[PDB]
This record gives sequence, structure tokens and C-alpha cells, in this order.
Amino acid sequence: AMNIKELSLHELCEELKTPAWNVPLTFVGDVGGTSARMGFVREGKNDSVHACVTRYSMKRKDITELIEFFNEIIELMPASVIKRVKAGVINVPGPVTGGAVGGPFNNLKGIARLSDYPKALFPPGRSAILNDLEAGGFGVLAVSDAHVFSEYFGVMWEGTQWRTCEQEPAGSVIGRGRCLVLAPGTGLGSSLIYYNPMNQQHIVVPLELGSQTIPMRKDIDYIQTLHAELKLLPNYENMVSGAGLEFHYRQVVRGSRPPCSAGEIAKLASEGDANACKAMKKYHEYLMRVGSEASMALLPLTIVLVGDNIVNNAFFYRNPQNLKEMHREALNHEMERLGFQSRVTYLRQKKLLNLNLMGCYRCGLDL
Amino acid sequence: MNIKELSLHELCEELKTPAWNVPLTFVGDVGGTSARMGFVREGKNDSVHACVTRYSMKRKDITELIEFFNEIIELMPASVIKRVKAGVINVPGPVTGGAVGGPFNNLKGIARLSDYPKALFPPGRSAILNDLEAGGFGVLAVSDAHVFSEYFGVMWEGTQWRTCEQEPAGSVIGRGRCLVLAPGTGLGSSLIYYNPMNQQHIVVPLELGSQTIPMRKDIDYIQTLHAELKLLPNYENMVSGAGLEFHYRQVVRGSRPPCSAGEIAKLASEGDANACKAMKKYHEYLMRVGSEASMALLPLTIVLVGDNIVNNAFFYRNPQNLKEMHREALNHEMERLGFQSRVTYLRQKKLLNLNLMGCYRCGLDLS
Ligand SMILES: O=C(N[C@@H]1[C@@H](O)[C@H](O)[C@@H](CO)O[C@H]1O)OCc1ccccc1
Ligand SMILES: O=C(N[C@@H]1[C@@H](O)[C@H](O)[C@@H](CO)O[C@H]1O)OCc1ccccc1
Repeated sequence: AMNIKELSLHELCEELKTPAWNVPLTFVGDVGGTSARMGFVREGKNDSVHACVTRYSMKRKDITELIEFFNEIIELMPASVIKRVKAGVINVPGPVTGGAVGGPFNNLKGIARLSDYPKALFPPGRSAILNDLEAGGFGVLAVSDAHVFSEYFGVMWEGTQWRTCEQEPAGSVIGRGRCLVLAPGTGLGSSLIYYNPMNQQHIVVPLELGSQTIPMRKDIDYIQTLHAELKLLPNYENMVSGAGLEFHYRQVVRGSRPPCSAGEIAKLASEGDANACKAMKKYHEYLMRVGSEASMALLPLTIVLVGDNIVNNAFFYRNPQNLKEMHREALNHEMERLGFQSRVTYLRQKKLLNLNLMGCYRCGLDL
Repeated sequence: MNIKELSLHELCEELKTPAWNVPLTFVGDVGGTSARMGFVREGKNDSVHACVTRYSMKRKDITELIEFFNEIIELMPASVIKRVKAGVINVPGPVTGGAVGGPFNNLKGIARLSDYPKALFPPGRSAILNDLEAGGFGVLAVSDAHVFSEYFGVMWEGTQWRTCEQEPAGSVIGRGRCLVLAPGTGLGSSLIYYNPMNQQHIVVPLELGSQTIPMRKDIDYIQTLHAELKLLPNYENMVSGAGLEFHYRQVVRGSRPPCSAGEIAKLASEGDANACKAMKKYHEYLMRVGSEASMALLPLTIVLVGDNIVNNAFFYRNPQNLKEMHREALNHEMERLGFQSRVTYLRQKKLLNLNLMGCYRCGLDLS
């Protein structure tokens, strides 16, 4: 159903001359902190979705470098092909106003301005800048609508409310309820797929749950230790990020060691290393606190953890002890005395898929 | 829109008028102690006219509403009830599927639409809303009738307003997200999301009030309330009637008798130093709801609504109190990048039942 081809800039040029690619096109771009995958999507035979993209490196760590890539693409591509571009959607790893202005970025310098992009890739009134988890959320909806939900998402635990509005198995469809998508990677991403009961419609509402000040449990001292390193009141992202895992790893080993990065800490936990595993537990404990607060504030039917990080950490979630402690923490809220946290079904992405690119495409269709 | 409070019998009379011979919407605004229910019509020159009767919630039970509906059906002509084409009520609790009103703080039982009479609640044209979901539909109704500056006053203009809108702050809702806060008996919250893709606003219900409060430099003050409640304080615990009483008891330290919220507000309006200090403290946690939500939800506007807000006008007009409220709304680590400054704050400056306007507007989107 879901098809993405990674190619060099030149292989892409040739692929598009195929009679298969002689149809209407959407320009799409998934932009992250290091790299960006940009290219073209078509509708395929038997209702399928086929994309071809090339990887660019964000060498300059500047969001305005994207313009170069667009121009590079327009010249180095045949006009016949560009003429079939009927819609243009990219995502960026920051907050976006009016689908047009991508806001201050943690990693990257500058501001994403739709009005500076070339109209041959971004047709007026048929183009948009999304936040990366806005795109993610359109992706989750694309997966549900293509009926392959259980191919790509696995249930972590079923909540109370699932059977009250759905008779199908948990994880077989997104559900006629709000879905909160959380992407713990470089940054902590969050979007709310709102469910409008009047018209049974799902709508993607971007969030910045990651930049909320962390509320206390019994961790006052642990929060204050990071407060004194950052010289900032910790937010969720400070505890649930690359930097966050490093922090938990430094707090566990209780002494100087030679450097290991988040990457190295994950690799070590997958090899059975006690200390790295305790770092991952700690990380997942703050991730579940984002969930318990948001389970009350936003009343989701489902919470879905998405991204490469989540798929690559499958070793962590398969362990039923890790899952049991995550679940205990997801219920660790005063409002659990009335069942609010128990209501919620948690899922995780269990198979690699660029949600963001599928989401840029679904967004292009609604436009 | 014109509303009129009448006894059960006068209501019966008014509807026999040839003026009320037209298609009707049933509406109900249900609160802690009372409920206003009746009928809305479209008038000549696009006017909007409503007629309701008051009921008291003697039982403090949500299921008593059924009686009121039955009482209305018998004591009304069949001719009249037959012109009911839509049915919308609001309740002071969280609602799933527009049909089931979840456990309530103030009242016993569960609001089930499926138990209401179809004569007032036509299938597929009826809904139970949360009180601030209704409030949100109201704010939209006021904006669309071009009288936004009649009912709302700017407290301060944020930096995002002039990019998104060329009309004056407070003259329209805005093509952006509006977070509506109702600090009354309970703390109400809803988010009027603005779709970029289409210029459509949708009301997203929230329970911001029940989130655990994140600290500033107030660990001891939070812990004082922690020890009285035997629960981790949430925003509602600090920003409610119980909240005001707490702030007052802390100010006096047993120097003076205890007080109701009503009493405390009356005294601050008369210039009582202690009561004023209690109101500052209350407004300090209200602005923390706003600063945390300004990051999480990225609103263009925050609007404070309700009789409470209108009746406390004296508090917001004092430029000292407003300057300190503003300082506190910017009290957030993410202000170093402008996020809290983005947001325009307004207050309801003239009485209006937003919820009843909202039940009606909701009905229109349904029929
Ligand atoms: O950038 C964002 N927030 C971004 C989110 O938009 C994004 O979804 C997430 C996943 O990529 O990373 C967060 O860091 O916040 C603005 C900000 C935060 C911190 C410093 C500067 C700017
Ligand atoms: O009742 C609600 N929350 C209600 C809100 O829905 C409502 O909008 C607000 C103003 O009317 O009061 C809150 O208290 O939460 C569930 C709850 C909270 C505390 C104890 C029991 C149940």
C-alpha cells in the first residue's frame, strides 16, 4: 500500500520519465535536524501510494538552505515533469503558523517562509509548511485509511474506553476518538488528531507538549539536579531527548566515564548493559509523564509513539517488565482515582515507515 | 442575539406567537446549582431570539435533567415540539462522543443522550457539549455577529496578532487558535482551533484544570496545599472558589476568620489589602495556566470568559494588577524565544450567556 524509494538526485531524474510517473505529482519534503528527504508522490494501481525522494544533508544547519535545493531540483528536472506538480507540502521540526511560517528552531538557524519558495513546486493555494508531527499525524491517518494499521502499529496496552466506541481489535484502526501522537527522537514531537463527533472527522492539531515545564512527582531532587545543569526549569524534552538519555546515563553511573552518546546508550541497553537499560527506564518514565498529563488535558482515546527511535527500540518494549513499569507510570496521576489514565490505549510504531512524507502527501490531497 | 428568562408557563405562551411558528432549536445550559433550557428561532433581518426557563438542580444529580425535559414536553403544545429540528445542551464535565458526560466534580451520575426524549433531541441533530465547548461555540457566534469589541476588551496585544490580522485586536476572534478559560466555580478550558487548510474554526474540549501544577519558586506554597488536599495540586486547586479561600487563609495565617470566595471578591472590590493579595495570588496561578498553555497549544488569543470575569472588572482595569498579571503570563523559560509574548489576552467585559449562544451555533452546524 505504502511505497517510498530512496534514490540519488540523478536516479530520481530518470525514474520520473517512466510511463508509471506520467501522472499527477505532489512535491513533498520531510526536513529534520541533519537531513531532508524531498521528491514526488503519485497514486498507484490498486489504490496504492508510490514516492521517490533523494536525501539532502543540512550541512549549514540553516532552514533557508531548502530554497537552494528547490531551485537545484527545478533546473535539473524536465519541465514536462514539474508541470504535473499540482501540490507542494513540506514539514519542518518546529512550530508553524498559518501553514506558511516555520517558527524558531532548536537545532537550525533562520525561519521557513512559504512565500520565498518557488511556485513550480509550491502551487499557490495548493501548498503548505507543516510541523513534523503535524505531518506525522496526517501519516497515521493515511495508514489507517489504507487498512494496514496493524501492519505498522502494535498495542502496548488496551485502555478502558476502546471497546465502548469500537468493536474491532485495538490497533486495527486509529479509532473514532482523539489520537495523541508522541515522537521521542532528537526533539520530543507531539500532535493531537482531534475527533469531531458532529461529523465523525479527524483533524490534526499541532502541539508543543515537549516545551511544557515538567510537573513534580517524587522527583524534586532529580529535576533540580538537571535545573542546575541547564540553568532552566526542565521541560519534558530536557528529560525525553538525546540530551535527556545522556543525563539519565550520567546520573546512573554516578562517576566520570568516557563519553557515550544517546546512540551508544541505546546500543548498550540492546546488548543487556544494566546501566544503559536503567537510563532507558528513566527516559521512558518521563515519556509516560507527558502521557499521563496529556491523557487528562486532551482526553485521548489512543496514544501512539512514532518514529525510527521507537521502531529501533523494539528490544526495549518487547520486554514485559519494561512495559509493566511504563504502564504503571502512565497511570501515575491523581486523576487515575477516577479512571482517566486507564481510559487510554497505548500503541507504538513497530515497523519503519516515513509517516511525515506520507502525511505531507495526504495533506496535499485535502488541499 | 436576544435571550429572555420566563417561567415554564409564560414560555408556553410566548411560543404560540406567530413569530415562534418557525423552525426551533432546543438549548440547555446546565451549571452547578441551576440550568436554563428553552428554544431559539431565527428572526427578521438575520436576528437571533431565545426564550428559556430556569430550573434548580435540587438533587445535585445529572439524571434529574430527564424530568425537566419530560415536564417541558407535557406542559408544551405538540404543534410547537414538532418544529424542534435540533437539540443541544452543555454540562460541567468532560463528554465523549457528544453523547456521554463523564464523571462530574460538582454532581453525581452520568449524562446519557440516548436516555433523552427524541422530541427535544432529534437523532443526528442533537449533542451534549462540555460547558466550555459550548462557551467556545459562543465566542465564535459573537465574532461572526461583528460585536466582538462590544463584549471583549484587550488586556494586552501579543506579537503574533499584527502578522495574522489587519483588523484591530479585540474586533474579531482571529484566524488563529483561541484558548477560552472560564475561572469560575471550576476552571473551564477549551481551544478554538483554526485550520490553516480551510479557514475553519473547530472547538476542541480540554481539561487543563486537572493538570498537575508545575512549580516556579513556590515549592513550599504548593506543598502547603498538597498537605491539606492529600493530592498533588492541579491548576483548579489554586484557581477556583476553594483556590481563593486557600490563598486568603494563607494570607491571614489565622489573623482573621475564614471566608467564601464570594465574600473575598466583594472585599477586594472595596479595597481590602488582604483580599486584594488573595486575588493577585489566584491570578498568579491563572497566568501559569496561560503561560504553560501558550507554549503547549500555541494560541493566537487567550480569552477569559464568565460572570466572574465581568464582575471582577475592577481587578483587570487597575493598571498595577494588569502589569503583574502580564509579568506572570511571561514567566516561562520559553519566553526567552518570545512564545508567551506571541499571545493576545482578552477578557469578557459585558454579561452574556456564551454557552446558550454556543448550544445554538452548534445546532446550526448539525441541521
Ligand atoms: O522547535 C520546537 N519544537 C520542536 C517540535 O516542533 C518538533 O515537533 C520536535 C520534534 O522535532 O522537536 C521540538 O524541539 O520548539 C521551538 C524551540 C524549542 C527550543 C529551542 C528553540 C526553539
Ligand atoms: O469535572 C471535570 N472537570 C470540569 C470541567 O469539565 C468543566 O469545564 C469545569 C468548569 O465547569 O469544571 C471542571 O471541574 O473533571 C472530571 C473530574 C474532576 C475532579 C473530580 C471528579 C471528576
